[PDB]
Amino acid sequence: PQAKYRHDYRAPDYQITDIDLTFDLDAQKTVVTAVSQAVRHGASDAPLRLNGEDLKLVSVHINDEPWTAWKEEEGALVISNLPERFTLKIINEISPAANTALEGLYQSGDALCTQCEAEGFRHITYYLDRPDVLARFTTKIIADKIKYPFLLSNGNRVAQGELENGRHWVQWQDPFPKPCYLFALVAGDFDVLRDTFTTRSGREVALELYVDRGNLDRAPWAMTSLKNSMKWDEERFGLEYDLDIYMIVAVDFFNMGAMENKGLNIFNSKYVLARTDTATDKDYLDIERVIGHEYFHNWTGNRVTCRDWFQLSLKEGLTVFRDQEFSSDLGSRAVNRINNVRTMRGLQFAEDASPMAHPIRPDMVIEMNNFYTLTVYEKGAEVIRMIHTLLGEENFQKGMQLYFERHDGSAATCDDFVQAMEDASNVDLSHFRRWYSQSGTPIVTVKDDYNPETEQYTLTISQRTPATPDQAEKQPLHIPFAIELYDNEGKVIPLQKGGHPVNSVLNVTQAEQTFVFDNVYFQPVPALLCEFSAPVKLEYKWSDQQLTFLMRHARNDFSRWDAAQSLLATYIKLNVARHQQGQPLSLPVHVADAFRAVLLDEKIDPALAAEILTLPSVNEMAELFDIIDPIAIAEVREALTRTLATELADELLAIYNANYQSEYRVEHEDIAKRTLRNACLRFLAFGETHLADVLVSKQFHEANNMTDALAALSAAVAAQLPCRDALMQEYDDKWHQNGLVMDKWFILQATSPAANVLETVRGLLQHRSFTMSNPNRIRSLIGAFAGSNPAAFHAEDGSGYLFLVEMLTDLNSRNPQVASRLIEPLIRLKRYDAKRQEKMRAALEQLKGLENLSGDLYEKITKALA
Ligand SMILES: CC(C)C[C@H](N)C(=O)O
Ligand code: NA
Ligand code: NA
Ligand code: NA
Ligand code: NA
Ligand code: NA
Ligand code: NA
Ligand code: NA
Ligand code: NA
Ligand code: NA
Ligand code: NA
Ligand code: NA
Ligand SMILES: [Zn+2]
Repeated sequence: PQAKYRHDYRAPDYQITDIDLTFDLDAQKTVVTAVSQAVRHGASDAPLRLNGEDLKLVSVHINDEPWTAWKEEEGALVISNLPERFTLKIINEISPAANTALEGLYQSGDALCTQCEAEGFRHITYYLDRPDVLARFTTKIIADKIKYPFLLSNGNRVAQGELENGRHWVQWQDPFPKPCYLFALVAGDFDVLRDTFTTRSGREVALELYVDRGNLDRAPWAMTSLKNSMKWDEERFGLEYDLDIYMIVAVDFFNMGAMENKGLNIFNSKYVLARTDTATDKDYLDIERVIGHEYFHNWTGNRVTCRDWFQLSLKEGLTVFRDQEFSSDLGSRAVNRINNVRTMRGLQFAEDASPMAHPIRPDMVIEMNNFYTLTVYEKGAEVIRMIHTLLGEENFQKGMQLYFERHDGSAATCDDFVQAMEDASNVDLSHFRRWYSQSGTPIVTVKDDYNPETEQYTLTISQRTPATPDQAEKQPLHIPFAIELYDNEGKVIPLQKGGHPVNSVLNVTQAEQTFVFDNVYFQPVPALLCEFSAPVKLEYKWSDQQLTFLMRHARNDFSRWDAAQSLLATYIKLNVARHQQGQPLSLPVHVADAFRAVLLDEKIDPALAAEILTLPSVNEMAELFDIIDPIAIAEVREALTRTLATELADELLAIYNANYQSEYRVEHEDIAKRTLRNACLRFLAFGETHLADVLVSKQFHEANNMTDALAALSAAVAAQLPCRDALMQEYDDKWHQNGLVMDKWFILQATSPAANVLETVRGLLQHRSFTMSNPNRIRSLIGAFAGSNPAAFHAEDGSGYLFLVEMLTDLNSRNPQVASRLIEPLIRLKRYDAKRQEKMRAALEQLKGLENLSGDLYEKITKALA
């Protein structure tokens, strides 16, 4: 399979302006009739090249003439000798029931639904399946009325009828031209929650959430979140919904999270269905963010779309930024920022050091479904947030306004967005653009000097990005480097130079530069890279007491968290080295005292406290190291938890009890208390066994909501408490019928520290709630094992690698997109020791030799083995 390259982009030889689709729907055999109005832009001798995958072509007509001048080739229908303007008619057949890959038109339980992004429409009919071809769609759906009483596509209903033999039909029209990735069709029998939103200017919008029969009890929060998203986009961005109906359909079988199809979003049910006994606080907040995300795409993605798939971050980075801002404005901004930082440093940094490393605007792609990445999404959003930091809110919004004014109704590029920001604000972003074309994480090194004679403080800041496997050449970036300087009482020292204020966002644009500050009356403690102002590794030689000082005094909640992370990082590293030498955990008394102070500080927001008291994950720990020892990291994490549980026992219990709440509410103050209480519970679980067992068992049994029940269950598993097996069985007996709820349980099994975890996981492949046919189940059992239990995955006998090989051998054929997500832990082999590396390479070579290796896997495997 051949790579495609960004620099090869060329405007299409033909456009399609309007397409009329008819589907004669049936799960075994669906007949598609597609009538397109086309226009030639290129040379008169250029053929029309249509994409198509696994279609059975029935006929081809041009202006109602059966056509002879065409050929099928691999992935294509090539049509020659055309007029300049014509009507193309294609008839073809497809088979939804055979579609295990869940790309194109497929079955989800008894429903039929589509997934077209990135290149799935070509699995439905022969088309210009490229996002710079925007057309007006009309869609007629004909189906069995009993089996498919709801027939939905984008837009509004324009026609409806009933036929003989139990069939009926509905035709839809969407007035906005769209690329075909935004096409959707759904057919099935649903319960429908109906509501309304009235936009600021008075447009009335019918809101319709479609869920499987019997799930209406789990729909209101998603509907509430949709209305919250619509109000927020109006208040913050000045954007209103542009159509008359907003449909969301929740489907159980879905490879990703959710999809912004215009007026007809299709969601993984995981990001729709919640009630207090089935869903945790984190599930509620994920629903809210994903509902918001897809909604936000209506402007950033749909009204302005992507010229080509290399521009994916134009919509994904921007829309992630918007979802984060939405979450942050409605909820705790500090907690949102902390968690987005944890993702960046712990999961995205690892990708940017991997064989799959790419810039946020990639240059080369084999399979575009492989580039729906942490880099494109999360690092993309950090790049947008850097623009926001450089411009300020008002200028950023002027940029958004200029972007839409220029590009509304068109497919645009990352560069067009940057230019809009630059033009609206008059901030020069020429150098800044390199963030789009350069991969890897910059390392920023800071040294300081305080001169008491002149009362000047000097920061010497250097940057470099290490070469990555994709790019041998790197240059300095325009790094917005936010600082704050604290005096000995914890007060901010005004930044100034030569008698004028200096902006606290430093423009670090060179390999090395110095910044000098005047009137610095006390040696400062710096807060550096404030609110993670650029997506960089910071190297500054902090003393422990500078960090604990920041934990007590820093003005932004984020900086207090971050200082705690820097303090812990030193001792994590220490103790991994010690583990390798067979020595037990060592931690200074003063480090423990810093965490005790957080627990007893009444002035700290409990949301902030909870996050300081949540240890970095094993993924975040791994990025502290050049070579990862995943067993040492897992055992050090557990030992640190046990040490703090012992040293802080009485305080932990006291805070645990003080944050008890009898009423459950999905409200941010309540969520914050509960997060703190359950952070305390995690340590208490790892304390003296009898007390731990009683506390955990009681919380599980008395919980009035899934957040509390799961936090108890998860603690019983992590600490291997006596009550564990009984609680796990109780959960299974109560919830086995509910796949979303069982996913939590599969995660706990897959991430268990028990010595026989792999044997248990393999056994769970036959569990009543597990199926290889369902991406959520795969993720929750297999994916959690490979990706979230790196200790067991990287077991020295190589058993974790062999297990993943077997699963991937199945999934390569069944569902290559899911396969490719699951292979990611194996392609990190160069971060591990020689003996692991050998075993991981042997596993990759086995997969490389699969019959019918998917392009999705081929791309990753060949990068990994290079
Ligand atoms: C591949 C698609 C399901 C991704 C979707 N456009 C998103 O917003 O994440
Ligand atoms: Na198939
Ligand atoms: Na067009
Ligand atoms: Na009707
Ligand atoms: Na298109
Ligand atoms: Na907020
Ligand atoms: Na492809
Ligand atoms: Na410029
Ligand atoms: Na110094
Ligand atoms: Na220093
Ligand atoms: Na350091
Ligand atoms: Na099963
Ligand atoms: Zn998106």
